[PDB]
Amino acid sequence: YAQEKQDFVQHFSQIVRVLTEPEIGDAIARLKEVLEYNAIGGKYNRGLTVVVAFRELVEPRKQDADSLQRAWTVGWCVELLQAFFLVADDIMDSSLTRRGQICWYQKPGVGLDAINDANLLEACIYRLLKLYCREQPYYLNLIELFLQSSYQTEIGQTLDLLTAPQGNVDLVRFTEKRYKSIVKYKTAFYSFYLPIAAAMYMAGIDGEKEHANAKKILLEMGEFFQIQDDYLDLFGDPIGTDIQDNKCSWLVVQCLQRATPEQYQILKENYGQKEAEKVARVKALYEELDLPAVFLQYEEDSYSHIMALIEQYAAPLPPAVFLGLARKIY
Amino acid sequence: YAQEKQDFVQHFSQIVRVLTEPEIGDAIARLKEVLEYNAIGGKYNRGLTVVVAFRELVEPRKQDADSLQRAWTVGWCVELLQAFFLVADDIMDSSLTRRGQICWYQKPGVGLDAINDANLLEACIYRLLKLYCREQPYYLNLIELFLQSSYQTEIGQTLDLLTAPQGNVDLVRFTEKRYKSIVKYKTAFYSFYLPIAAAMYMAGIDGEKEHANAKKILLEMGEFFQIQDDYLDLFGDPIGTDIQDNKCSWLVVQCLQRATPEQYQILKENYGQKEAEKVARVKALYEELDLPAVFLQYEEDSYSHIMALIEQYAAPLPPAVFLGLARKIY
Ligand SMILES: CC(C)=CCC/C(C)=C/CC/C(C)=C/COP(=O)(O)OP(=O)(O)O
Ligand SMILES: CC(C)=CCC/C(C)=C/CC/C(C)=C/COP(=O)(O)OP(=O)(O)O
Repeated sequence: YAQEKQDFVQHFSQIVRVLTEPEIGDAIARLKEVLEYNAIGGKYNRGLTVVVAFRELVEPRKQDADSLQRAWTVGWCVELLQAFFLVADDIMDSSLTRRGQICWYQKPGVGLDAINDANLLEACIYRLLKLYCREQPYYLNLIELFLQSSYQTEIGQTLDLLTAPQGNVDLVRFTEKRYKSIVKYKTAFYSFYLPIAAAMYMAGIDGEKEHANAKKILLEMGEFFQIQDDYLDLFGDPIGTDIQDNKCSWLVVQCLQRATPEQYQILKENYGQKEAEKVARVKALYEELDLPAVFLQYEEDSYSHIMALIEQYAAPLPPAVFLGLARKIY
Repeated sequence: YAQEKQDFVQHFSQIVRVLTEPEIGDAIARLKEVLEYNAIGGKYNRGLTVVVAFRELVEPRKQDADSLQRAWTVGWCVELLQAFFLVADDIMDSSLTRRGQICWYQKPGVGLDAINDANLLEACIYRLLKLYCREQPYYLNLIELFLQSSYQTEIGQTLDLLTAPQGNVDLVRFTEKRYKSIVKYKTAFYSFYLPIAAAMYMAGIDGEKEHANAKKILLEMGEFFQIQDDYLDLFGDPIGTDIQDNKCSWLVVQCLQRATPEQYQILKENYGQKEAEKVARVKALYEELDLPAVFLQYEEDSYSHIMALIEQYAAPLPPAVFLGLARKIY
């Protein structure tokens, strides 16, 4: 999809144009700057998912120019939701950089003003829905989908913040039931359920049971995507900081299920600190418990399980919708 | 309305209950805390407006228990929107206190986490709309009304932030066309248009022309409410800090229209600073230009104008809807 990703991206100037059309001129200027700095520069996978899935779902003799345009406007709505989250998350986490660039809030002259910038980005989603989809039968379903996605993601954030407060290592918090809960709400619902559900709605597939079937496949994919993401944070080939941030990682979760009382202390003494040698130490405790090996077995079991879910729950959607995602994430 | 305000407030425990009903339990706990600390302790005028206006608008033989409950749930949605804004605004402004209590973000252990708390408060609006109004014909109109209110308010904030950046006195920015624009977007739309429009929708009054008529009265009221609020910041009987915050106040606007080149300097040298004697100095420049006298004339002219607007635009709504607001604000 390098092709499909250049076409989706090229549609961005038109989204910006339509959103940034007297004395509020200067505010609309600042909105343009917020959009440009923060909705561009990622890999665009969530929004492209909308477009690809829409094409695979719709009767080919219903894809006219205006349909296709709605599909990429909705893909862009997914990207705007992402941008809202990241901008706000980066403030909350005190991050320095995003997508290799200075975080928006770290720019001179922006600072905490970025909280309202982030709100504007969210508000843009509903402005585009109304401009392009208000007369469509699925309008209200998409508004409700984006609202619900936002809520789930926010709840997930809350849970994450309570579980892993920076500067307070408390490993009793990092249970597997907690980890899974974080991932489902903070990440899997918006990343995986949102984009395909949207495409579904747009294709006229509005039934509760179908949505639920697809959700079942898609939240399981999101679980694997994040677990993988956690693994690679520490063992991928590029550097990552989950351990120097007291994160509720799949790794520390696994480590904690397999530690003796002695190891549990090595972790209690070394998790969630800045010094390289003590982060060095946890990575070495991880390799001692054969965590990469546990990951590899997990990834195999996970992949068979997803194929089973696709076999039981894809119908009557084309399996290819779910297979394409599996192929990208695995 | 001390009576009506005790009944509206008593409905709060039920709103909290319905919103805070396994492993996300701890997040839902934190949501409860956010709701309790931040949606209570104000004067509740925006949400009560919903309820009062709904009663004055609806056929009396349509106010059954479930109607009334929707009306106060929507009044509470207005209060939640307010709470979202204030929480986020207080972070942005670096404020210490709100409604005489420590600002939420200033509590130990909260800090910037409050950005996600504020998002949750906003998200609560749409959860209550869906729980109580999803089967009503006005459901989508209310979702769109709250979304649009949010956008207008955010745009207003952006404009305010650009116009009055803390630590940068630039009086060339404080024009009357700019002041009016700030007030319309940041304050008047959500405070005055939102609550009556909502009540209108709920009463079955969905027509564009009627909404526009009412908007005309209501945005003019909001202009007077804020102008008054600016005046009283400095001359009310309690202390206020617009001048020590470089605010785009109605006062500095008026002062600037009436200053000679010499006075303009007194202002350029003394506006937007912390030292009591230099704030002392601006207040004295204001009293030299007879700004309280300009305010008094403004308040009289404004009041006649609002009565004229009510006479030309209230119909077919009961004038009493608009008169009640006028009586509270004047
Ligand atoms: C339906 C179909 C056949 C689609 C085509 C395949 C496709 C575009 C899959 C994308 C899947 C996705 C949302 C991955 C998130 O990864 P990311 O690495 O972008 O995550 P990050 O943003 O968190 O880095
Ligand atoms: C329709 C009708 C007949 C209603 C009854 C009258 C009524 C409740 C009017 C309230 C008007 C209002 C929203 C004032 C905001 O002032 P505030 O001082 O609460 O503003 P602040 O929150 O910014 O201090």
